[PDB]
This record gives sequence, C-alpha cells and structure tokens, in this order.
Amino acid sequence: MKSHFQYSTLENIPKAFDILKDPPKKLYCVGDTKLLDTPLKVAIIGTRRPTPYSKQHTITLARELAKNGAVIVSGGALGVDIIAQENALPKTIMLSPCSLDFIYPTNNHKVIQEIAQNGLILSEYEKDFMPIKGSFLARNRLVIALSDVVIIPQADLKSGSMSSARLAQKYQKPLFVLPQRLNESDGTNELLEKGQAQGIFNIQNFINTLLKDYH
Amino acid sequence: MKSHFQYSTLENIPKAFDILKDPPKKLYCVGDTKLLDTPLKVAIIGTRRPTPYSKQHTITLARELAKNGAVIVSGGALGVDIIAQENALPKTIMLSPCSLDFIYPTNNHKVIQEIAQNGLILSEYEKDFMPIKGSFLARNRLVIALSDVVIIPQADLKSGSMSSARLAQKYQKPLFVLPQRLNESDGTNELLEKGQAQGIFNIQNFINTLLKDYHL
Repeated sequence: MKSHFQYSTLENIPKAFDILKDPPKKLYCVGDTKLLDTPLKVAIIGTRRPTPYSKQHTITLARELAKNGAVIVSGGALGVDIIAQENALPKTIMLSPCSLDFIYPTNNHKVIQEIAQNGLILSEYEKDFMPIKGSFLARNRLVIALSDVVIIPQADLKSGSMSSARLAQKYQKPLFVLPQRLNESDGTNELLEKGQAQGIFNIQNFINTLLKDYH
Repeated sequence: MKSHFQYSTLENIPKAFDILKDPPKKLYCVGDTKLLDTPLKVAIIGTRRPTPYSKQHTITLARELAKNGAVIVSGGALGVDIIAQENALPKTIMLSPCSLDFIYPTNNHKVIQEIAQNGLILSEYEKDFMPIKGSFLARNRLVIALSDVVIIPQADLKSGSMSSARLAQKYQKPLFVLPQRLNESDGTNELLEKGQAQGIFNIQNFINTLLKDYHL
C-alpha cells in the first residue's frame, strides 16, 4: 500500500536519541517537524486488542494531554497506539516500522494519513522497505527514547509492550499503567507487582501532576 | 432475631487490643476461643454489594488463607464480610455489633450460626443489646486491632470500610486491596493513590508471601 507521501530528511536527529546504545544514523520525516521541540512527550503504547475500558481512558489521556500541549508519540499499531494517536491530533508523533513511502499497518491508513498531514511521522528507513521482526523492535526503542514518559494502558505478558517496558526501565523513562482487574492485563499487572511501574489511580491527578512537572 | 446461642465471657482480653485507645473491658464469646491463639489473623472487610469480580477473589483469599492455617476476621455484614467468613470456615472470627443473644443481619443467620458452631464470635455487649449506628463503628475497631493484616477487596468512598482503613493506618496494620478499574471502587483506589495501601497484583504470590512472613 503506497502512501503517496512526499517525504524529506530531517536535519538534526533530536537530542533525545543520544541515550541510545545504537542511535539512528539518519531519520526521514513527513509533516510538522516542530513537534520535536516540545516540552512534554508522552508515549502511549499497548495491546492490539484493548477492552472498551482501556480504550475509553486511552482516549481521555491522549486528548487531555494533547489539549494541554503534550505531544503523543507511538508506532501507529492497531489498538492502543492508533487510538491514542488519533485522539491527540494534531499534537502527535508516529515512529514508523517501515519506510515513509509505505503505510503500515494498512488497516490504519485513514489515521496515518491524517498524522502525516497534521502531525509527524518518522522512519529510520529510506524507501521501499517493509517491516520484519527486528524492525518493529527497532522502531520501538525510538518511541521509548524520544518520549519523556511512557503510558501502557493495557498489555499481556511476553508482548511487544513488555519489550518496551524493559526499554523504559534501562532508559530511565517513568512507566505508567492503567489499573486493571486481575487476569485482564497481566503485562501491566506484573509491572505493578514488581514496582517497575506506577499506577494511574486518578486521570485528573495523573495528568495535572505531569503537566505541573513540565508545563 | 434471637440467636439461641449459649454464650460465655472470655477469660482474657487478647493482647492485640492493648493498642486500642479504649480497649474493651469485657468480651463475650461463643464458639472456639483457641482461634485467638493463632500466628496469623487476616481481616477481610468491604462493601455490602461486591461485583462478581470482587466476590471471586474475596473467595479465593478467604479459602486459600484459611486452608493454610490463617484465621479470617470480619464483621458478619452483607457482601464482602459474610462471603469471606463463609469461605474461611471453620477458621474465622466474627466481631458482632450486637450482643450474642441476637443475630444481625438476620439474612446472614445461616452462616453466622455455622460460625457460632465451628468458628468464634465475640461481642462487647453482654445482652439485650441490638445494633445502633455506633456499635457498628465500635465493632470495626475491634476487627482491625485484633488482625495482623487488613484486606479490603472493594469499597466506595465515605464508607465504613474507609473509617476502618484509617484505623488500620492509625494502628499500623499493613493494608491491602484488590486491583480495581477506575471509577469502580473509589475508596480502595484512593488508598492506592495516597500510598496508604498496597495492591494485590498476584493472589498466589500475595498469599505465599503472607504465609511465609508469619512462618506457616
């Protein structure tokens, strides 16, 4: 699926990538590259199949933060990713697991089009490049490193969101998860039992605290 | 409603009550007083109207703890209390808000009767004393001071579970809650919010850890 994206290259790889053990040598971009300068970047990632409960609060989170000047970052994946990005428009950055001439995943072509138009997409791949196992993971570390804080509304064990969790750990990014009933979001509950993550027990409080610390 | 319980007076006020500001000077008992002499006592208290979700883990906790020699302590009220006490039998202790010649609430008379037979019921009140707004609260202090740990599976704000939660804090009893969605039980989520309580994110781990800390 061709995007028909007229995309350039980004002058300077942002400072945030410096922390990487294997930084990206070059980045391609489409849309507003001035979202890269913002005070607060929040990564919102998670399962491809969120419950109406997870979805509902992801929307609230993405919207509220975006409304108050935060920028949402994700991978455009089905589920939490795309839900969070679409509801943060225009203040949202996507890290693509494929080159900017393609659209992945194809099911989200609609929102990805709006992001390229109103937000920002970045790729570590020049052109005619499609996703393979290792390219998702590599895209992932970019989302985690670019962001100040990581929210994972819902996730299972041994998932990509757990990979990312481990990344948020070693890159000292604060990890936040939505409270979930036992057995409904194992991944996020394990992060909670291990103190590897902080719970969001009040949306208004979690967001206001976060704005105050940057703002 | 008469209980028709034959009951007595406890020989010794348990030491756990000395931490109270206003310890009870006499306690009345029916059932098995040797349940007072156990290593570990867990209060399980909460809303009268639990979700199937909260009921199911309340059940697992009461049963798995009782199975392994813990004693479950509660107040015999509708919902969480009675669910926990029924599932812990015979290892359960109830603190009654009325004298032991009465049964309250009447609808729990079946499980309360089983507790009188195989568990232990205690009361601050000698006889001819039916529950009043204040005997419920007085009874709550006895629940928290007797226990070593406190579990509140689910609860709303402005509730009795909440006045008890303060008591746990005031009396330094580690306080635990079930994971609950936003806007579902605001009392227990407020306790997580304010760092006043610890969440139970793995039932089996919570239980094994609890049993090992008390050498069971």
